[PDB]
Amino acid sequence: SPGIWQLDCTHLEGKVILVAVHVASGYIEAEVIPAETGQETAYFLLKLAGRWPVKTVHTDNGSNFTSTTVKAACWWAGIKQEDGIPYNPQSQGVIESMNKELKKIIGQVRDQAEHLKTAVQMAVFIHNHKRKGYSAGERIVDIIATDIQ
Amino acid sequence: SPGIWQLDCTHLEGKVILVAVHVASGYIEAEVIPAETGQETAYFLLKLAGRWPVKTVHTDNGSNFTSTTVKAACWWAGIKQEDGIPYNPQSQGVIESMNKELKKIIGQVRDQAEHLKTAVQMAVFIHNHKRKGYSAGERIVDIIATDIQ
Ligand SMILES: NCCCCCC(=O)N[C@H]1Cc2ccccc2[C@H]1Cc1ccc2c(c1C(=O)O)OC[C@@H](CCC(=O)O)O2
Ligand SMILES: NCCCCCC(=O)N[C@H]1Cc2ccccc2[C@H]1Cc1ccc2c(c1C(=O)O)OC[C@@H](CCC(=O)O)O2
Repeated sequence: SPGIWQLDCTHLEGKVILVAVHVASGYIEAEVIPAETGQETAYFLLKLAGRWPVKTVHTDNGSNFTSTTVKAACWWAGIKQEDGIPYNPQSQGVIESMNKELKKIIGQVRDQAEHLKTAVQMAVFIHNHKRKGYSAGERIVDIIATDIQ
Repeated sequence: SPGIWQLDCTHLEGKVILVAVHVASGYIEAEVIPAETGQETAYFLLKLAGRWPVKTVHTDNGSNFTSTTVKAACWWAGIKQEDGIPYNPQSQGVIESMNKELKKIIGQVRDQAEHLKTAVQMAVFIHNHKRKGYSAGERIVDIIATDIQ
């Protein structure tokens, strides 16, 4: 499970925020895109997998699961593409809660940034640094280090 | 040491590739930008620091060192902005060598991607995964995990 990530797409201000959540730690990366297309999702996953050891991705929907561009990116980067069906129903509620939390943080910083993309990265920062007693950034690094060793 | 990163800006195909190198591991993140401005550099550093524990940045030039936008980003994210002066003369050559390596990798994948930004992210992937023996991705996770404990 050190290699398992979940895709999550949420909306704000008429734009799309694409999130990848590292399931075991809660650590995230995110970007604003105009629209969630296979092309956008493929490029985002390429970025993600060059930065962390992404073994499995639970895709956020069936259009991205089906996407030949998304499949090509996953093949390229050595990612196993899986569906994101919450056979465990606590998974959907946990995502919903992170979307609400992220949008809350975005509102708290929104004033400090001219552009939504900036506020979203501020939100990624605050989320990954938040101590809950460790932070998500601390958990992911410890999970993967344990796994390497 | 686990917190120190170096900025590096190189050029290809009439575009700019902005790189952040984690000094102790050689691990990188990179983006293509039309032009290196304070605004682009600020946004890049914000993203970086939300994803890894960035304590110190050796800026790549004096325009970014001076940039009020870059200083505002560094203040926001808790980054100490330093000059990138190679008091150790082996800095210039190690950076020059990675720029050469990255451009070589970009050439090897260039045909698999319609867009330069895609080839650059493929290059980040290959660079961070390359076993040299450990990879850069493995070293950075071990360095920071050791530091947390
Ligand atoms: N020269 C022949 C190319 C044949 C392409 C056919 C094909 O499936 N290639 C894949 C191989 C491959 C390998 C890894 C990742 C992606 C890809 C795919 C390519 C691709 C996907 C998304 C992109 C791309 C490009 C690109 O093509 O660079 O570009 C910018 C980026 C911006 C986000 C946005 O703007 O949506 O999204
Ligand atoms: N009402 C708020 C006024 C704030 C302006 C004054 C000011 O210094 N703010 C900083 C506070 C702060 C805090 C953290 C990071 C950046 C910033 C700065 C803002 C900023 C910088 C670069 C950007 C931005 C914006 C933005 O303003 O969002 O936008 C998108 C991004 C795209 C890359 C490109 O396109 O170059 O680059």
